[PDB]
Amino acid sequence: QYSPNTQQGRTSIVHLFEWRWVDIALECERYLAPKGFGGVQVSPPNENVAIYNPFRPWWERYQPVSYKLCTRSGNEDEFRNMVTRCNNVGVRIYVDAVINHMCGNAVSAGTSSTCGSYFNPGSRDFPAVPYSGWDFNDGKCKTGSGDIENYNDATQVRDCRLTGLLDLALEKDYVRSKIAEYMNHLIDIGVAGFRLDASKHMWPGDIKAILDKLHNLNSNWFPAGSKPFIYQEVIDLGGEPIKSSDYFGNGRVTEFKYGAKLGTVIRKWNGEKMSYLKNWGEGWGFVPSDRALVFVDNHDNQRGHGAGGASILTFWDARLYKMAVGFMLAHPYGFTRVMSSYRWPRQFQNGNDVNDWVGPPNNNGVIKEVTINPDTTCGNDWVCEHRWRQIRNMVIFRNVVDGQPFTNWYDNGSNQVAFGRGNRGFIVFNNDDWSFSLTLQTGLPAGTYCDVISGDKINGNCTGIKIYVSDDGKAHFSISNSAEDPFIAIHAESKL
Ligand SMILES: C[C@H]1O[C@H](O[C@H]2[C@H](O)[C@@H](O)[C@@H](O)O[C@@H]2CO)[C@H](O)[C@@H](O)[C@@H]1N[C@H]1C=C(CO)[C@@H](O[C@H]2O[C@H](CO)[C@@H](O[C@H]3O[C@H](CO)[C@@H](O)[C@H](O)[C@H]3O)[C@H](O)[C@H]2O)[C@H](O)[C@H]1O
Ligand SMILES: *[C@@H]1O[C@H](CO)[C@@H](O)[C@H](O)[C@H]1NC(C)=O
Ligand SMILES: [Ca+2]
Ligand SMILES: [Cl-]
Repeated sequence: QYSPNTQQGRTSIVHLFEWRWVDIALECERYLAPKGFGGVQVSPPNENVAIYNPFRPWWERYQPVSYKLCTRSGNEDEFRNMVTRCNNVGVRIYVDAVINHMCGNAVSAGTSSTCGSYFNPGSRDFPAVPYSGWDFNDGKCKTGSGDIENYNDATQVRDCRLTGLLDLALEKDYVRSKIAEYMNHLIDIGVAGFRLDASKHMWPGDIKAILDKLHNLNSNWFPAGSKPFIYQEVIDLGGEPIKSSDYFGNGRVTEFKYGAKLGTVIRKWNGEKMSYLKNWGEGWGFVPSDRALVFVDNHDNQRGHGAGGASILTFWDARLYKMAVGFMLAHPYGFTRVMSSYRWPRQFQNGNDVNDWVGPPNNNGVIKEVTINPDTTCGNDWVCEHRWRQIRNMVIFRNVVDGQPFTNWYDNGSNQVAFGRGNRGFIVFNNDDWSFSLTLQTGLPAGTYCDVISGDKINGNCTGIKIYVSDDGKAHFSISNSAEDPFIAIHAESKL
């Protein structure tokens, strides 16, 4: 469960948040595959409640009605077409599996779902699965509200309702089997792994029982004996009885301390400095690298949901965000996930965004197609951070230096740092309020290298900054604090 099952040489996955299947399918062929991306995390592919108040929020997708592959992203035929086309070009698909619960207990009964399936939350009736009252934790939860009231009680966190979401009785073989039937359908279609949504709200033993029922990956694309890649969403910032370590036996875990701390350092809050990043990783109290799924921001915290707070860096903070993402994919710690978002009318009032619910770009509820501009950026309000030169090039940087040790660290005691990855890559950062101009040891072979942040290597030439490395591995770096991107990165493949 710990291996990504990505094609050899590809080291990152991208979250194409709310993208339609047909859009992901062609993105796999026209961009992801040739640019060296390892895989894609897709939004929940199962039928969900259609919420009209507020109008079709992104979060309606986290309220299951059935396990039919029928959503605003497309139907089953379109899903399978996507998985097939992506796998054919070496790009894997990872499903966001919402298995801890069904929809909100307060949702009106009827057929207000993405595929017309009937459901009755009040009576716990979900005939499309089918689930009944005997399949929920109503009689198991011990809180007065029936919802999770205190995270200091590990039992209610698992047996009660997360914000009113009907909690599935995961100890029952029937329920474990229905979830496995769903996941096995996806595995046989060709999916490579899953993001286990709300894993903190499930007992590690129940998750394990479910995973024991899973099929080995489809033998038409994967080697025999391949296991689905499993990463569990467990928000562990340290002050609770539940630890992410409790889930290591099932697969990898999301390390939310990563983006939270990276944001604080980059923003220079509480007197933190980039120079402190010398021992970044386990030294900061993070989970072991081989059990970590890292990222700067996710679909939740980029908009005030989940955990991380105001420190979280997002596309809205473009300049600093690129540096954060840059540092992340240059550093050897964990398996990296890049975020790809859509723009929404963010409206702050008293410090909170009142439009944090806004769903993906749409026309009367129908998700807009992802259009590509001549400069390779996206239209229709899709941000496409994965297409930004600075991010895309760093995704490649990670592929190029994979396996190389962390070496040749430099710091000025403040916010100007640098380090290399073996003899295959080097990166320099300037986050201070003054210019950086110094000759550093890179560990790279002598020659002329193209800075992949300010430009690209094209037709035997660089379109941006050029770095000259001497026989002894030294090279001069000059970064003004006024630069568009205050960081430079060079690697074995950007060499002239
Ligand atoms: C959001 C975060 O809360 C905890 O995270 C806790 C954390 O564990 C704790 O330590 C501390 O930091 O507070 C955090 C926030 O409560 C969990 O532990 C963590 O697993 C979870 N994150 C995952 C799962 C949920 C549920 O499927 C999804 O919710 C997402 O979908 C839900 C269903 O539509 C949304 O509720 C929505 O529907 C409910 C129906 O009853 C309404 O009551 C609610 O007001 C409405 O917002 C929710 O706002 C949204 O974020 C989310 O997108 C996904 O990423
Ligand atoms: C490389 O760039 C220079 C200009 O900087 C140009 O003279 C040369 O023709 C370019 N080389 C190729 C192969 O295009
Ligand atoms: Ca639960
Ligand atoms: Cl996540």
